Amino acid sequence: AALVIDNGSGMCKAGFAGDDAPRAVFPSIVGRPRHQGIMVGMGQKDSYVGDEAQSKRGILTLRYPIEHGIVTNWDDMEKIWHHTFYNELRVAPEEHPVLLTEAPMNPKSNREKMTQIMFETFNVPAFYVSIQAVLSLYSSGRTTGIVLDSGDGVTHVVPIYAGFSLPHAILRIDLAGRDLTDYLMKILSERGYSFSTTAEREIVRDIKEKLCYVALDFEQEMQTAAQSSSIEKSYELPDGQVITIGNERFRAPEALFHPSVLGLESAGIDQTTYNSIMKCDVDVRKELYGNIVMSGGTTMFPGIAERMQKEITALAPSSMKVKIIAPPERKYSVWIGGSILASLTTFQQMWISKQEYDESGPSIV
Amino acid sequence: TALVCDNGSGLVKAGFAGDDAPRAVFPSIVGRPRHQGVMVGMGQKDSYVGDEAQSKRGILTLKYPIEHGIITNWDDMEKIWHHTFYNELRVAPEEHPTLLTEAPLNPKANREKMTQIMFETFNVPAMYVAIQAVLSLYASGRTTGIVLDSGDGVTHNVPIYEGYALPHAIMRLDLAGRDLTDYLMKILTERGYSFVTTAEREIVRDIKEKLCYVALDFENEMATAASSSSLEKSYELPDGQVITIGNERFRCPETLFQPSFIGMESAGIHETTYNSIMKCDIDIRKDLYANNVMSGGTTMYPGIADRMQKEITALAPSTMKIKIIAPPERKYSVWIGGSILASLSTFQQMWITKQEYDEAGPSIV
Amino acid sequence: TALVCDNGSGLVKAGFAGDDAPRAVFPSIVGRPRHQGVMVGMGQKDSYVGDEAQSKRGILTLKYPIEHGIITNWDDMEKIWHHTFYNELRVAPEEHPTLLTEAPLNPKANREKMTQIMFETFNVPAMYVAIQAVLSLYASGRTTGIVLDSGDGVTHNVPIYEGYALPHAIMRLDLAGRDLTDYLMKILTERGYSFVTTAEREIVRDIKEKLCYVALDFENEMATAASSSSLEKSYELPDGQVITIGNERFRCPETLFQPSFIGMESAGIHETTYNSIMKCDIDIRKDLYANNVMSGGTTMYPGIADRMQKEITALAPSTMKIKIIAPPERKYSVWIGGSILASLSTFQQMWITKQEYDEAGPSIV
Repeated sequence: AALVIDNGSGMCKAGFAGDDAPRAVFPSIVGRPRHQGIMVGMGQKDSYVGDEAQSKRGILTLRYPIEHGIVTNWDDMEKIWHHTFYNELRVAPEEHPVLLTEAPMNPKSNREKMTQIMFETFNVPAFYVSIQAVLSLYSSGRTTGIVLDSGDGVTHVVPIYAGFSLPHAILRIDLAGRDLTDYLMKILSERGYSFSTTAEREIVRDIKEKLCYVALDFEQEMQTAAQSSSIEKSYELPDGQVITIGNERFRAPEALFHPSVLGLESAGIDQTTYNSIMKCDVDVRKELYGNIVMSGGTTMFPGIAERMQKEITALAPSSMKVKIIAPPERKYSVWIGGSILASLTTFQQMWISKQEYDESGPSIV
Repeated sequence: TALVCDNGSGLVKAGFAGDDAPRAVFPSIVGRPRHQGVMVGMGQKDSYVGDEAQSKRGILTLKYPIEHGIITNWDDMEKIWHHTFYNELRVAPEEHPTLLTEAPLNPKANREKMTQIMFETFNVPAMYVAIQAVLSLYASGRTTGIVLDSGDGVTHNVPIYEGYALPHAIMRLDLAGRDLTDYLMKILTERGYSFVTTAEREIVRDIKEKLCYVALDFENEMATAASSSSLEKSYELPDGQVITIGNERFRCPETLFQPSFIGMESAGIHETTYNSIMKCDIDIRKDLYANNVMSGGTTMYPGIADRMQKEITALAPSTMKIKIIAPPERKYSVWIGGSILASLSTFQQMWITKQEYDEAGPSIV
Repeated sequence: TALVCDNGSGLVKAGFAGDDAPRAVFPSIVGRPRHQGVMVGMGQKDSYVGDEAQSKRGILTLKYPIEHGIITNWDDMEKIWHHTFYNELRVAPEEHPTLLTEAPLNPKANREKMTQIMFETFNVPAMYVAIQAVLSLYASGRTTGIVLDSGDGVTHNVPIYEGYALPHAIMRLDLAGRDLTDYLMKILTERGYSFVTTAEREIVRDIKEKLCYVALDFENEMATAASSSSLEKSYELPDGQVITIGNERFRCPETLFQPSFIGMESAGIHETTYNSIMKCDIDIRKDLYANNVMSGGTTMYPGIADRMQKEITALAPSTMKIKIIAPPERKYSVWIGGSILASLSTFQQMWITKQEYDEAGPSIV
């Protein structure tokens, strides 16, 4: 069996081929102690990763090596893998073929460098890197389909026509699920809401998942949040404070459709789907319109598929078959696409061998 | 004409849109009697607000209804809002548009409850609630910049473009006036003294205003404390005890920069500025740095602005062009910003009418 | 081999490491005769420490070196420790490594002066000072949680994250087993008594230990007082005068919730936990709420466990798991926590020896 470790910018999932559920899902945080000391519990080890590092903030300085699905620190990315193998899955890298992923339009060298570390420090018998949207599409059982990830890290639209990405429309918005939790962490303050420590900011992340939704029409909604507490839903903060959450419930996800409320004059996810589709050839366009598959964590918000269905209908011809497909598992599809791909018998000759690595080297991909 | 009323955690400032400088300026206290005794020529009185709360404190227990930026208790807020019109300002609410202030970037219900009680209990013909740090930018007479509004409860770094915050960088830290006095209280007990009543905690709170200062460099200041008595500043503690305060006098107000000093897991104010700005869009940052503005209570310390220039420039890349402004009037800046804006002809349309309450209801804004 | 010695404001607890219960328990009092008082049977004597000074207190000038956890006088402190070694433990300090305790807020200089004295006069091979309540969490066998260290002379709340206490949450209350011993003395004087001669000024301390309880439902228990049933419980005095103490019995530990009984405007124990867990970080709150441990001389009174259970569940709202843990040992846990830590197989690398001490000087500890 052969592993899959999808390098989320904030959420890394590991496991094998064949498993339906991702085996090792954790906060993709490298933690190092603020004063490394002689003993156990006292901050002893030069790096932690996951839920351990997460509670241990109080002793650590936390890092996210992966920014916008582009691994901006390798000396930390490595040591995540060294925990992901030995501490999560509790296995030795040199035994299992590994499948690991990439954010679309990855600068080749950065791929080649993942390719380097995997076979060199990690000595894994085989490897293959894989595009995030394209695996999530495989977890719908499709070849064809324009896909739009919105994860923790970065938001990415790809014209996947028949199992191939068409680069020229692979659009990115760098406002995402992190900057959405942030979008909430802005707008709760003059009800005295306290989100400012990483603990508090965690709590605002939870509220984003649980209560925040995409209104079907923003302005109409607002006036219902004015007229009635219909929107207004209470929540007990971990200390015990019965708070109530209202407009922010629909205002927080809406940065995906209006990047402007964050402060980025970028096209909304809808506008960006459309603009990716037109940037493809006329016949590619038809299926893309009918097979828009949502992926990632930030595509979870109640409202989002029905809303995308509304707006892309306004944006396309009246007689154009707009059709959204969203996985209930979309925070994990990118991993599922790994596990499926590694288990695909057909694909056993498609892995990067240790042989090719040592005859031909990192550049071959 | 209109009234503007800055509700602090600790000081509540109010007056008529039109003047330069506020009329009602009182502590945000609601006291309550500790024994059935008759006041000299009064009814026993159920509670005491502001000033008579302050003087009769001994036979009392004093609650402040605003903690850390949050209005927490809502009855005790009414008693404050009452004590403005019908006690301090000598006015009847229905005569006046009123304006109040709030903690950078709002949702709804706490403002609903503010808006509600205004139009119903008091019957003010109009209300507007406007942002506390953003109103200090209005007092500073510009658009863009980063504010540090730190009163009793809650500090705020607020970066601003156009009239509004670039809010994703508005770090709170609830490290501010109150816990700064708690430090002075401890470091004088440490010094060999004691304090018991809250009146005595006022006398501590007070030595903080008169004797506590911010060095440009802590390490050299600890050195000059260790060299000469020069820093020791005595003061007659009301009873008698002309007490000496030396290295403490900086070792308390330092706490913004070092929470380590009280023993809290926060990084210092100096750094939080850099991180908020790093969290923001990258070139407009230049304007933000160029207008770092300060406001509130705990910002009054002798030396804090020039030190923010030592500190923030060592954090930021050297060519950053940082400029800290901190109004000499700074306790009242949110109100100066308020009076003028409330009195502004192009803004007269933005006020919330009585009418919009009776039709649309509390969540107007 | 090693020794542990714990310095209360009333009692010193010494012994060896790895013993369950203290080998030397002696009162922190140093008495000088007020005459050249020839004890017919001994020669002239200089200072009496503890038990001899306590049996002969009449002829003396008694004084306590450790006032409210802090050391105010080092002369008396030193002769106490020579006494701890050569007389009480009967040891030669240069072969037997020593461990000591300190107040939760103890100054650097204080810690260093006890490290100066331990090496430079006594010549111990290795010495440790630890931090009082934090060691009671080590007697409770955990790294994180909040400890209510309430003694003969000092009440404290200490939240420790993974070894590090966070002092902003570390509350302190100079009203404890002493303020309460004398508070028993007075409430009996008009119960109808005159604790006149010297053993009565001490049997009032004894009746405190023997009969006191922190009654749960204190209010209806006031009606139980008024309904005078067989809560009335006589005791024989050092003579035969049966004193019946029934109501004040509980109506004295009651002062730990309401300092108004003695004339302090300060908050009670329970609140001071809530405020601590409050001034602390928000994700950590949960641990603290779930690991709230009492230790020390005031905590011995029954029902105090039940009491903090229901008190903080009323104060802190309702998604939370609360757990107050009161050990059967608790009046020595600060020592038990030193002893077992000292003997730990991983602790030898915290035994700060003379080698480190001479080269680095006092600032090594």
